[PDB]
Amino acid sequence: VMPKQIVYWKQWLSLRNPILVFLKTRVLKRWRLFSKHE
Repeated sequence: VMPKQIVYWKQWLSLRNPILVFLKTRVLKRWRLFSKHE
């Protein structure tokens, strides 16, 4: 594949990935927080 298209991919699913998680966790801890507040 195109070194720049797979890297683009790669640099899109590699970063965006943990970043989604990071969003997931932030939203989780926020959820906890949102749940601990009630």
